[PDB]
Amino acid sequence: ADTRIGVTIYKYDDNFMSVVRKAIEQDAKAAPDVQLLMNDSQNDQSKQNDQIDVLLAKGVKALAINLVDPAAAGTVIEKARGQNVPVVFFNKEPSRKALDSYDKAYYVGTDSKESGIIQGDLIAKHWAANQGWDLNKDGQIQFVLLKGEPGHPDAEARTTYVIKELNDKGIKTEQLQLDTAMWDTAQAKDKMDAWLSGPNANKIEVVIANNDAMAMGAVEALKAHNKSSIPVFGVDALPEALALVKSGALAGTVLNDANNQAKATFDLAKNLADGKGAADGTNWKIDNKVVRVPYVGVDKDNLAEFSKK
Ligand SMILES: OC[C@H]1O[C@@H](O)[C@H](O)[C@@H](O)[C@@H]1O
Ligand SMILES: [Ca+2]
Repeated sequence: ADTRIGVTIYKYDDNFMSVVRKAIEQDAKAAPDVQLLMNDSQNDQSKQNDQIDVLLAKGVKALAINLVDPAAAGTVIEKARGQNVPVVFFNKEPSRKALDSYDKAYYVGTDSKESGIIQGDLIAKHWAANQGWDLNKDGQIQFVLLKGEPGHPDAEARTTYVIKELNDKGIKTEQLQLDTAMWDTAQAKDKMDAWLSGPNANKIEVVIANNDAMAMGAVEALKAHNKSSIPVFGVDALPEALALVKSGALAGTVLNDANNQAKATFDLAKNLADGKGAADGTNWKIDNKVVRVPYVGVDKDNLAEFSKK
């Protein structure tokens, strides 16, 4: 009969998680026996903590949790432990030690560093093809970087590896500005705006963003200052972003596969809810209770395979 699965999204207006949320709900439409209890945590772990308590009180058979704070996985795990309910963490990765503390805790996401490395290769590729981008002709990339949430695995890996990758490829970089915009378009637009209104405004050659939402706020700020000739790189390949790649407003992005992360999250939760063993009847490859879905770089050269088809 009706299996109840509780789901928490850290914040429903996060652009990426909005795609993932809708894919989980679509996926559930095809499981007649499952009932999903979806909750918006409104970007507050305290709110999310209360929500989990309510779900557990309502008898859910499994939890699929998108943590507000990755550091709170131990807290959620003790709550789930109390009812011996399985928990599938997704998109914000908990510590390995957290994961190991409970037999029924699983994680569905990505190899974060890989997105950093792919983005670094895309920049390296476009920089080599656009020697016009080296505004001060010093052979170095004068960049600014819009960071996601500090402490978020994706934000820390993307920030470290985009630069390491460029440097490894023999391209010297000079960090002009680095600040977090917490994955949000409006905050990124305000940060970029301040940067274009200060002393290095003219030294900036490339804008690197940890995600497409932040990259879109940078694009708007560049447009506002008639600096649309400065390239912007993001991560996610949101449909809104693909349009900017087509336009030339975005130089490149990286597909964060929401459809397969949604499907893996739903399959595992359902299987666990059913007392079945996480990958039963699926082709998902679990490696020490983790499922990682690959990233794919996207630019004008391969757009036609991501874009509208
Ligand atoms: O946790 C939410 C964040 O996840 C990252 O994987 C996504 O690339 C960001 O767009 C999103 O804001
Ligand atoms: Ca330069």
